[PDB]
Amino acid sequence: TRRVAIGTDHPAFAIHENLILYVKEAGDEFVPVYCGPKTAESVDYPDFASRVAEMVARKEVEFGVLACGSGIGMSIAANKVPGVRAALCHDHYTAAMSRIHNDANIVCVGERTTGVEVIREIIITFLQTPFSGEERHVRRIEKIRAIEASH
Amino acid sequence: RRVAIGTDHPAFAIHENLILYVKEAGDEFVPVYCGPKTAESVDYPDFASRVAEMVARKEVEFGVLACGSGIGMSIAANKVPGVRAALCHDHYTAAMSRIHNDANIVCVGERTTGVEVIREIIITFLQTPFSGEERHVRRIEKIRAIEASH
Amino acid sequence: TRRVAIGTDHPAFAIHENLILYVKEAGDEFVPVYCGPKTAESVDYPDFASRVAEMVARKEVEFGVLACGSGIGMSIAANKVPGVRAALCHDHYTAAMSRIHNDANIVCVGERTTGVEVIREIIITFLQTPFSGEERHVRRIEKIRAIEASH
Amino acid sequence: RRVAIGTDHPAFAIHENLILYVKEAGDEFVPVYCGPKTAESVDYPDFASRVAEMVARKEVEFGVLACGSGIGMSIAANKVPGVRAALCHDHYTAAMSRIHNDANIVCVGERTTGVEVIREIIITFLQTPFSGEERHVRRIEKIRAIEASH
Repeated sequence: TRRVAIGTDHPAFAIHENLILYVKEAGDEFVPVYCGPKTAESVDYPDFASRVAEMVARKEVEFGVLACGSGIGMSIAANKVPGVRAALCHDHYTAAMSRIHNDANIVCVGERTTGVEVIREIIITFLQTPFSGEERHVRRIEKIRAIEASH
Repeated sequence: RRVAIGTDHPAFAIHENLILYVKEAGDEFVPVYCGPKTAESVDYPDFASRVAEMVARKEVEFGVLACGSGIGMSIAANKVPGVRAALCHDHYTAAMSRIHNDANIVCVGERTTGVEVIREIIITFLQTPFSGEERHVRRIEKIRAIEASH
Repeated sequence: TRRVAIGTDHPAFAIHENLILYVKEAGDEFVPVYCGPKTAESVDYPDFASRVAEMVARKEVEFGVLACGSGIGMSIAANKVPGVRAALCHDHYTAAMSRIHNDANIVCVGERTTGVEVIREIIITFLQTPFSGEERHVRRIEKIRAIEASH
Repeated sequence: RRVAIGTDHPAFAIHENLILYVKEAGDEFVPVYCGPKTAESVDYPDFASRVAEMVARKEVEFGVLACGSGIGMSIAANKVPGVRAALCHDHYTAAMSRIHNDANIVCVGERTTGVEVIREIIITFLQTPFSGEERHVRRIEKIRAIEASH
């Protein structure tokens, strides 16, 4: 099976149950591992982005799902972890392309920007869409790794 | 207020659009074009890296990056310490990336988002100031600490 | 002041309070007139679209706000009423342009597609943005009226 | 399965794109182009009306309409009895317009939505069938009753 770590900030916690469900809906082979806040209390998105991102980078899980108001902060923070390719997605097309082109391992969504049924579609599309494997994409992904190494 | 612009090959089609949209944001905004000179095939991480390093070094205040979806641009740019690159798809995301995240690079998808919405995104990104709020400052500092820890 | 009638279907009823608030946020001159379901009970979107659309067409109110899952059914149903120009909006740009170009009098939104903070921005933008008045737009709007008259 | 296509002048730029995207949906899908023959200025309601009447008459099964935002297209087309025109901005809206509303016309914004998302919208619209569900049938009939009452 394929483990999928999930994290949110405080307001996106409203939909953490949704996110668990949508991971499961992508197929029986996907196992949600919830790592978000246990409560509605105030938190800082970078702490939860880091947590999920580290799990992905250390390969404890295959994929990450991160949600906050816009998804923007989650995508910035998560990408700061070497080995992470986190994609802010807003529709089916970006969800699919992040996998096909970028072999993205983390999907980020905005709970105050994107309606829940579109978030559902984003998560399912992201999990089900395979990486293309094509020459140019592999080269570009390796160049991103090169950038990490240079810092 | 200098603004470095980069694209890949497909998005090169709108590089003159992006230069124009930066100027439309105000007389003080100065575009510095760093993308491909031709329509020939290039790799997005190279141009992401060029723009991102300029922002990180403090050579320009802002960056603008375009490719098909904007996704690879935002991933590659964020690998540079000091960069906070925001993939925006509308006015709301453009504004909030500045207000919440003090984003210094805006990424757009030329194949996903129409040019008139791209225009709105770039103008909003440049014109909208960072809120300076306590919580945002703290969280931005936490991102910097994630960079440092790696 | 400027009266703004509001209608939803059953699931979008979850945010009817939001919609009332956002109308008020556009300015003190905008008065929300709630005409949606009073309860979470099952309803048919055309009945509520019609209700708000008729109010706009008879000029009892200046503007309408309609919400359902996607906003699509509301825009179809509302446009069936002569005198109504109902715009399905998904962002700030479409909200502004519907006013500038089409002098739209009803804004439709999808509660399951568009996040609430973007719905907020759509409603404020739609109410605050004036119709341009330009020659070509007036001609085109009159042509839409011509289409109504021919049926 | 015939599909009538109309645009205004700016969206005329992608009229060959739309023809191609209709064909990509399947061999059975036949585009019938009814938009402007040149880039010269026209009024969107005229082309909306042409396509919409064809759908209403049962001359074609589906219509595709493009302009800057798609908004005027969806308003004008819906003025024709029997038309259910859906302004779509993504895969989800394209699919749901068919599943819930049995939409017969798809409207897109050439200045708001990128061409690759437009491609996805048109293919999804044509390939996705109406659910036939009881509630949807009833609500669609209620729309027809609103037409009749006017």
